[PDB]
Amino acid sequence: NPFQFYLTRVSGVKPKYNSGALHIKDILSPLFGTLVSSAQFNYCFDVDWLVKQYPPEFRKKPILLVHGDKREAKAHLHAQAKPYENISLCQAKLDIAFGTHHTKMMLLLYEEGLRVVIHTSNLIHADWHQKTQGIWLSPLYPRIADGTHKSGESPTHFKADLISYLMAYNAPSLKEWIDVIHKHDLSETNVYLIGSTPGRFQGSQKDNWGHFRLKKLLKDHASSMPNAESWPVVGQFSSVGSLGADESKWLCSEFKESMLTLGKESSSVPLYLIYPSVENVRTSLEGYPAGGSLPYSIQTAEKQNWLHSYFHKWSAETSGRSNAMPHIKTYMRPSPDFSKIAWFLVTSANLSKAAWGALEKNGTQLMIRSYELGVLFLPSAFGLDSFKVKQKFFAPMATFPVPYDLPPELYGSKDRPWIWNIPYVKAPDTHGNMWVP
Ligand SMILES: O=C(O)c1cnc2ccccc2c1O
Repeated sequence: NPFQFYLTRVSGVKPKYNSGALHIKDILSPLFGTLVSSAQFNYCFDVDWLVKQYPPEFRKKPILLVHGDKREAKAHLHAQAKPYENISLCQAKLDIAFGTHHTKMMLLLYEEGLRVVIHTSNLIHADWHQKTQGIWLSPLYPRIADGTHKSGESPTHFKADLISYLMAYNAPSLKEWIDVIHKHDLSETNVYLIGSTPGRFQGSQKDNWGHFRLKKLLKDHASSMPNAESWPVVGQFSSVGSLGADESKWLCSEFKESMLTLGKESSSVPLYLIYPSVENVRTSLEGYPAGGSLPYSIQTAEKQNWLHSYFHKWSAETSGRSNAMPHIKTYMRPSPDFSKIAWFLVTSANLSKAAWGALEKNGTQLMIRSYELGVLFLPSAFGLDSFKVKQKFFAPMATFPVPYDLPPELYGSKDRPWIWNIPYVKAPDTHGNMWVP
């Protein structure tokens, strides 16, 4: 297949639903390359667990942990890594209030070349055990011969765009990784990078990040079709930020507007949001503890009950993962009958202004609080007008593997969105327990 989009292995489904999946031990295996060093960008780390996922022969190679922790959290992470002399840390600057470093990425430097992995899992046991998570695997990028002058650039501009993302950190340990990338040929890359970095962007920088970056790519590299207003937008996420008192404040004004862009020309488009219900979480493989990774607070939720009429249940029979709660985040544009899609995005970005950006200063400035990263699949980058949706995720190799069921199913009248900081004591979970925060 040309897409190299994978799900993580799930303990407890039948072998047929893990055949095409990847565990972290598979990604770091010597079959993927002879490791010289690596960088792990993430949010949450269990360093003891992480080192055990590298092959024994590679466990002393240098590792850089890129994180956003401060003060006592930062002290804790340093204490976790100190036992391992080969581990260095890079604290991503977070100069805007309430920002987070959410990007999940591996840079893997080999004897044989370089690989980039952009994914959705934290580096802790539970994120790779029974959740639905997404992975994009780059090709093996060869080194450019010393003395040769070539760009090593792809038609999607991936090499320059990844360097730009890393340069935004202004960090010495990542300048070294920038120099590594400069030395490699990334021309085979067929995805576009979509990142978020913290800051306030105007003018020439407005289109660099967040939902304006998505808008720009859709304007430049996708085509509008007749009856485009009938092609829905689907967003699928594991948490929700404060979006405002009604849909006109951000969700349907600037976010949806970016997401419905197609082509260069100048809304009734249906918007489906997929987010686990309480019943989804209760009957999941993990039980209520899955809700520890779906951090929608009651304080936020009670100010935006209007939003929940957009919510659709998690259902993933296509990949055997209806009971594996989602920590993947995806956004896509299906056709009215859900048989095709105009594009697909897998990312760390949840449904929040912090991640995607919010316009300020009379519409002239895009303010982002967080680091996020994802990759965008556009048919034009594969010589196509659209992607056909693969009917079974693990079953004409140009069909795109959507990991959950279409069409999405609306919440029933008795369903409620999972809200993590209130109790659920009406019915027990798959392990026999209630939820008492
Ligand atoms: O992976 C992330 O981006 C993330 C960030 N904050 C989180 C906060 C609470 C529970 C899970 C979280 C999470 O899974």
